[PDB]
Amino acid sequence: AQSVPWGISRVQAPAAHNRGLTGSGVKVAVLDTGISTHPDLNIRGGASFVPGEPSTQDGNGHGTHVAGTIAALNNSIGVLGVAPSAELYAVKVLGASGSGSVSSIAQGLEWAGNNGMHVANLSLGSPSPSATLEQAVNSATSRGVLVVAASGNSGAGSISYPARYANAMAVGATDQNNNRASFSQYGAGLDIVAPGVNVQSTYPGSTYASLNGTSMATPHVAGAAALVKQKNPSWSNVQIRNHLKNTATSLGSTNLYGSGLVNAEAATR
Ligand SMILES: [Ca+2]
Ligand code: NA
Repeated sequence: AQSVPWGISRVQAPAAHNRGLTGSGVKVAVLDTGISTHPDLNIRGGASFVPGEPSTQDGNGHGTHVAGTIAALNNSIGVLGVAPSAELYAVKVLGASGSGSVSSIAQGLEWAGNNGMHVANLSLGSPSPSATLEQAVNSATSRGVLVVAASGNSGAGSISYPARYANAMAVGATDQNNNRASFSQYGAGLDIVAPGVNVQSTYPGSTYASLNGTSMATPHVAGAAALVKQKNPSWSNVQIRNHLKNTATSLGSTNLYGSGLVNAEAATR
């Protein structure tokens, strides 16, 4: 039996699927700890930029979980992604510890741009500015990638990097009451929010796990971007980003929420 995680329903992804919008033909790079093969995922390709970690398999779990929020297959098992037909690419930029380097993240962004990705999901952050990260985000954006990044889990009123940079779409986390999760970073640069508390998704070992974080919110938005791109194949990164914001459900102050809760149904009307 397939379960629909609450956040997938909350972003109204099933309604989009009922329109026939699934993310088919849309290339989504997951810049993370890898993606492990799983009965509820299809992985089309990828690359590793972690020294000494040559494979794209996930030695952590984080990247596999993020990937399932984007694209868990629509079937009789497991969970269900926002964009269950998206073409997933495992871009390993974080090691098994859950951390990476600017170098590695930047290389993954460069790979996404050079491989024609439509969306790059960055469920990751660094506390300090990094001109190398800024330039890699700008380069990927120039090449046509929509970069979507987590705001961070410190609870502070400023957001992590690279989310803080203008060309990364910054995603914070909400809870089941549609309030900002306590940990969700906010402030200048926040674009949008999505479910990030008690998010069930795929995990290595052909299993499932529930996690909290802005890392879990981010892939809901990446998946919604894929639905919009399937409907509107001519649209740029910027057009997609703006449409997601314009069709979000306002939750209050933009300082706390950006444009509010992403809404895949509204975004694909
Ligand atoms: Ca499934
Ligand atoms: Na940003």
